[PDB]
Parts: sequence; C-alpha cells; structure tokens
Amino acid sequence: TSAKSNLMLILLGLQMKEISNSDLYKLKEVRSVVTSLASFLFQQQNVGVMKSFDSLEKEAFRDLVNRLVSQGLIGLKDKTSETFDLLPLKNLFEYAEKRISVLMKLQCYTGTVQLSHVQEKLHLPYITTNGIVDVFKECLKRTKKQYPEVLKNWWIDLDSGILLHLEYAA
Repeated sequence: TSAKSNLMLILLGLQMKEISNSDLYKLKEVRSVVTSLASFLFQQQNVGVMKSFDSLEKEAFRDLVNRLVSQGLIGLKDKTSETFDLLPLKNLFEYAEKRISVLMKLQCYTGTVQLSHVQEKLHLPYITTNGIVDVFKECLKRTKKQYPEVLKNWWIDLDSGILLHLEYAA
C-alpha cells in the first residue's frame, strides 16, 4: 500500500463517474499521499535546486496522477478542465473481479488474460500490461480476504498478457 496504488484505490472508491484535477487535490486522503511523495521529491532535488514544498506537493500530485493516466487506469476526459474519467478504472476492476470469481468456480490454478482482449471487452485501447496487473493484484488481494476458505495463494506472471496463478485451500 503505497504511492499511486493508494491513489488508485482512493479513486476506485469514489462513486463519481469523473472528477476534476482541481477537486481531487482538495481531498484529505489524497493530500496524505502527495505529502508523502512530496518528502521524496525534496530529498531528490539536485544540489543548488530549491523549490518550495508546495511546489513539490503539486509536482508529486501531477506525477501521481500521470502514473495512472499513462497505464490507462484513468482517462483524461477533458484536457481543458483537467477532468478525469474514473470509469475505465471501475470497469477494469469489475472485469478483474468477474474473471477471478469464474476461474475460482472452475478451480483453474493457472490461466491467461490477454491485454488485447481486455481492451476489446471494455473499450479502452490505452490500458497497459502494468495497468492490468495492478488491478488484478488488488483484486486477488481482496479475494483472499473475503474467501480464505477458497483461495490459499496467488501469483501473476507476464506473457502482452498476464498469467494468473491460483492455488486453493478446500
């Protein structure tokens, strides 16, 4: 639980179909996350360089936000107002959940998820392999929590696709 994963979840659980970059920043839980990456950026400045901490908070914040946009988890719905579309993230999570639950009802152990298939089922050509793993990683984590009696452990290998590994308890 750190960095853009924490922001990923903040977003994931928002209820809004979208949110403006502006508003998103004013959220308390989001500030805790940037102030954290903020301290790293301060330690990382080159000799002689000295930006204000706020300059670093805002900078950390844009970096945290782009981390998700570059993997396709959130979409920049409107550049003009800096509004993000939170749906790609909510659908990608939902799609994850469904796959995990079916593979389990089938006792699959090891199964593949192709990136192109996910881009096609949902309708987002910008999702990336990293974006897919981070979502399935979180879902597999929650699944083990809600069903200890079913899922013992899990792993995600890579191909352009992820290889999901599942091992059961009873």
